[PDB]
Amino acid sequence: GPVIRVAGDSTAVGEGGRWMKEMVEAWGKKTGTRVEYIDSPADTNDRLALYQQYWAARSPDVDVYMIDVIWPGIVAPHALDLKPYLTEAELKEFFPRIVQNNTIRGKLTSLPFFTDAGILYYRKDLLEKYGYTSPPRTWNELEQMAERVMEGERRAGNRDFWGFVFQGKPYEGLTCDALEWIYSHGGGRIVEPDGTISVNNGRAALALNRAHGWVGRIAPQGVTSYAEEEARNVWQQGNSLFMRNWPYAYALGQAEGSPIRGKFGVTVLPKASADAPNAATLGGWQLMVSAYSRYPKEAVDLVKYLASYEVQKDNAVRLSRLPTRPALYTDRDVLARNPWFRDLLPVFQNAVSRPSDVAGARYNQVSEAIWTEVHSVLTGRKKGEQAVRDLEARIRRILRHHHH
Ligand SMILES: OC[C@H]1O[C@H](O[C@H]2[C@H](O)[C@@H](O)[C@@H](O)O[C@@H]2CO)[C@H](O)[C@@H](O)[C@@H]1O
Repeated sequence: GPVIRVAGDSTAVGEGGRWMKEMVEAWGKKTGTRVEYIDSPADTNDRLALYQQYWAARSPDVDVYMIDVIWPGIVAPHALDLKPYLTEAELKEFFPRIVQNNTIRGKLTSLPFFTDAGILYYRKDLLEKYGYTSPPRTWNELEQMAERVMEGERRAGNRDFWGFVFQGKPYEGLTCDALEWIYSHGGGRIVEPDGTISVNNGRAALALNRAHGWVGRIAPQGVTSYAEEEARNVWQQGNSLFMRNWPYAYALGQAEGSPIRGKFGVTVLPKASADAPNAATLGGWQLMVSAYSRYPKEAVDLVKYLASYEVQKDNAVRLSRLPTRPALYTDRDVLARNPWFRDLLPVFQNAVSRPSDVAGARYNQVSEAIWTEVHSVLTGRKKGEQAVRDLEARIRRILRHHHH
């Protein structure tokens, strides 16, 4: 019979790819369908380029793709419209904001699988040791805490110890970190939903200069090459007070044998001042049936399975990844494992989106401009004021003649 082939999450990021292959195998065993799992690179932008090779070729060699929240506007021609396959009631079981995101010119491109939001991870043992009772609410507090704890831990002999790790590599993860910096300083959304390119302002420039100030001081010099996992590995070894990352890091840090098991909490990222908005960049992944799949019915069945209550439950409980079904946030087992899902649900609901809706199919070009200009501030090549001016100009060229 058919072999249903899935290009799914990466085995290079935590347990995601191992787990996803397990889920696909479980579906194949349940239904008596042969399956194959095709692995992917760690970084989202590398995955997009890989999958574009298959799409350009109209390739039947992958049936189901796991796609980023920022992709529907790019990938829609390559997606089978799922709308006819779901009842209205079935679709309403997902958060409507994500279903809207996944719907392009009426085409339901993909089902919501897991959501994501940037959060602050903090070592609670170390805050207590150094006389702090709460995690930082402002970026200045984060810097002050990081300086004090670093000084102490270095003096105590840990030469590997840093105050803060984050994603500073030039890739899509930096666009996520940078949107959080800019929005949390009152600097806007880089490109507003209305199309206004707003990033050339003093608040956005300040946010970027602040981030530069961390590099080689409270964050490692090498943070300019860090993606999710490079940040996570410094943190997980016990060598960072703070980390910015996504929810998946939580289950991994609690695993038996983790040096930091039981020693951390999570909270919203800090902001410049009490009247700035909280920033948590919206992330998350969706499930797309290929327009080029020879087996649409089987592929849809697999996608509905992976997006189901019990598979999302398993993702929440085992991998601390955020469901796209509101019902799961009241499930007793989800909440007993991850109590912080309730504490931060409003942070996740208020997450700030990258400008993928307004940039549509040009989003990847926009994002490459963002991360390259931000990276130039981090590396010290440019100051934030010049970088936001230069980024404004770049994005203006990219979006010229694009209407949404
Ligand atoms: O790097 C930006 C990218 O980060 C997140 O995707 C991670 C995800 O959290 C992991 O659990 C895993 O699946 O790998 C992903 C790719 O690194 C966001 O979900 C995604 O929206 C964002 O673009």
